[PDB]
Amino acid sequence: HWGYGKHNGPEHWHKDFPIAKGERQSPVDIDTHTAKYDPSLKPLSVSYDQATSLRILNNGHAFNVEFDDSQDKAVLKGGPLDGTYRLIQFHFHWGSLDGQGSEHTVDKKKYAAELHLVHWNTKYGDFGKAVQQPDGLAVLGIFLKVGSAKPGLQKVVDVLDSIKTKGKSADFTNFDPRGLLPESLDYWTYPGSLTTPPLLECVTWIVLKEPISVSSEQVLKFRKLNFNGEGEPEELMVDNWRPAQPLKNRQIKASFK
Ligand SMILES: Nc1ncnc2c1ncn2CC(=O)NCCc1ccc(S(N)(=O)=O)cc1
Ligand SMILES: [Zn+2]
Repeated sequence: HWGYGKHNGPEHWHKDFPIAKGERQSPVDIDTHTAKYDPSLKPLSVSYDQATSLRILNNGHAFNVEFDDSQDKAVLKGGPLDGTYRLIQFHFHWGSLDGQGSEHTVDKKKYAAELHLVHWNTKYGDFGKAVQQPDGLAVLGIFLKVGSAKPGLQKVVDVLDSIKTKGKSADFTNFDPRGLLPESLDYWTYPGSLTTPPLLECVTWIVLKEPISVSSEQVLKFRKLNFNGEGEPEELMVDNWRPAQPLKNRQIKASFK
């Protein structure tokens, strides 16, 4: 099965998922001088006040905080998007060292980790239909740098002990994802894909310019998670990121100058 090791990592994925070499793969490097300011872009509308978190799961590749997406409770609208996109889950990708871990890069700079808030287009009825559509998903990406602690992240950090290994889950209600956002909603946007198998080309990427800061202690606790299941040889869950892919026939647009 696919993973992030020497023998099953990103350089191998194309053999089972040929779209890995496709025309709109993610992540990409964001070249800040060649992204174009687009004044037609509308401001992002992040409406998370009625968010209903349910559960946190270690799925063997990252951990997901899952939300009730059976009504319009936590939605993303505006920006490049047409329609309403519902929040279904968020997760992170991170490194073994503070100098790496993000999937997107900015002028080839790597951040310590990257947060993905995953949303799907309600006109397609459910998430499984949406991933089959070129405008099915909107993923809001937020860079993490190491510095001061992020208070809104600590509730996540404190439950990781209970989901150390693949397949473990825990109740995770009443979490407010607004605590994970930076001050500014300035962003870059481009059409891309899921960054793990099945690598489907269904995502409008919205990557915020402003990183959030997290503490050394917070990211260290990410790195104590396990890729393996309970009773299997311990392999630390680190460096679960795909590197930058060719931009091909795409232009990255900026909401700001
Ligand atoms: N009908 C279908 N066919 C095939 N698979 C289906 C499916 N229904 C569900 N699934 C699983 C799937 O696709 N899950 C995608 C999970 C995911 C990966 C990466 C990101 S990320 N890193 O891009 O944010 C965000 C989300
Ligand atoms: Zn992701």
